[PDB]
Amino acid sequence: GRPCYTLQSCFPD
Repeated sequence: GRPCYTLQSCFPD
């Protein structure tokens, strides 16, 4: 649902 941006390239949720 919400944007997930991290160092390991988080997935969307």
